[PDB]
Formats: sequence, structure tokens, C-alpha cells
Amino acid sequence: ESTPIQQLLEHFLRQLQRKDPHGFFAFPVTDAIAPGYSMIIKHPMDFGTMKDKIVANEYKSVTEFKADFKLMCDNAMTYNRPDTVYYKLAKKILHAGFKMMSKERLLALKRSMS
Amino acid sequence: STPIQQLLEHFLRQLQRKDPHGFFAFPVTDAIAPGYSMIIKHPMDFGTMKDKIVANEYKSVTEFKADFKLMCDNAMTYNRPDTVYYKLAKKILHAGFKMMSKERLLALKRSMS
Repeated sequence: ESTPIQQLLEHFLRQLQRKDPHGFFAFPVTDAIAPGYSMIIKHPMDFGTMKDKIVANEYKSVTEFKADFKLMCDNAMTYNRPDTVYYKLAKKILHAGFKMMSKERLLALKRSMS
Repeated sequence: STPIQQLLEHFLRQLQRKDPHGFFAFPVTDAIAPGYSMIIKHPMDFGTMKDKIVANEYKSVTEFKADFKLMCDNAMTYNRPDTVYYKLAKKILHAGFKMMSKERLLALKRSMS
């Protein structure tokens, strides 16, 4: 019982989540594993949250989806120091993810949606 | 898979749900429909369409729709209007084009801005 836009975002999310196989970004970060996280990161985001937003039809556009993805990675790269696995993975998948969902590839997709 | 394939598979599923007895799931043979190949020069079914998707032979949703219409037009051409096959095909052709309407493809596109 879905829609085309939800199917497209689920695809993109799935492709992004496969770049993160240990589920570093799969759920919210707690202060219990990350002291100060809720004071340093005031706009938390994670893949599970983006999943629930897809399920609730809360994205009107891929630009909105991308901005949540950007936020998640920017948070990881803000709270974690540059030599941690979390920083480095967030860096790599931000740039990979934005290439996957580039302006140009979405123009191509828009063409194919006729 | 790619995002065109995910989208067409979505449309295909939503189409095949409307044919639970599988009247269009496979190719019509002359055995099951004599005279078929003499009348229908360009046969099509849901299974062939599935395979074109998995083979990424569909460059656009217009190619996909046009294969869909073909399947339904073929069924309405071979079968008379008081048959189960004619009637289901008219009906799914209708629902398929309401689903894959210019109006709805416009909404989808905007949502890729």
C-alpha cells in the first residue's frame, strides 16, 4: 500500500544504508554512549528516523530527504573527532550519497518519469 | 537495481494485483487461443514486461505504458466484448492509465526537485 515517491526514497535510503553495514547511523545516538551529544547536536538525525518519515509520507521532495541525510552526516562529523571511524564513514557516505542523488541524476530520472 | 527499475516494478505490482487469476501473467499460445498468432502480431504479457524491467530494456515510463496498453489492446482485439478477458483488460487498461496519468507523473517529477 505505497506510493511512487515513497518507493524512490526507500531505494535511495537502502542504497545509503548499505554503505553503513555496522549500523553506525541506523538509530539515534544516546548521551549514554556519547556524553554531551544532546547539547552539541541540537538537530539529531539517523537513518531509522528518515525511514519513519518515509513511512509517514513526510517527505514532499528528494531535496528534503537529502537535507536530512546531509544533517546526519554533518552531525557525525561535528561530534566525532576526525580520526574516528564514525567521522570518516560520515565523510565518505555524504559525498557518495550526494553523487548518487546529484542534481544531474535526478534530471535524468525526471526525464525517464516522462 | 536502479530507480527506474524500482518505479516500474512498483507500477507492475500494482497492475498485477488487479488480475489475481493471472489471465495476463504469461504469453498466450495458439494451443490456449487458436488463431491467436494469426490475429495478434505483437503479443505482450505481465511476465514479459517483468523481464524487460529486470533487463533494463525500458528507457522510460512511456515505453512501459505503451507495452501495457499493447497487452490490453491485444486482449480486446482477440477476445469479444462479452468475455472475461476483454472486460478485465478494458478495466485494468483504465486503472493503469489513471495510475500512470500525466497528472500523477507530474506530481512524482516535482517531488524529485
